[PDB]
Amino acid sequence: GSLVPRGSMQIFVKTLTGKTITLEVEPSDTIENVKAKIQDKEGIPPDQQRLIFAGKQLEDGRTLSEYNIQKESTLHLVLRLRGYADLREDPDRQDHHPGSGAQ
Repeated sequence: GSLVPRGSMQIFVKTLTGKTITLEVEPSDTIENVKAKIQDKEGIPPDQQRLIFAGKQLEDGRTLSEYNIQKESTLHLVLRLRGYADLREDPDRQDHHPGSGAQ
């Protein structure tokens, strides 16, 4: 199916190699949507990919806006296990879409 055009802001995330990677996630989207973009950056599974906020890990159910994660929020990715036993390849990627809704 297609994707509906909704709000989307840019955030700052830090890696284990002291490298900051730029990511984009909707204000209503959840952590599940965030890692989705990370797959293109490093390409790691959810069991190994975990988001941290204010020292507290993040999980699904809630949205970025609920985690006080703004366009200037600092995210951290911590890995516990190892995977890299999968692949990822599909068109219609790397495309910027418009926004909508109120705040």
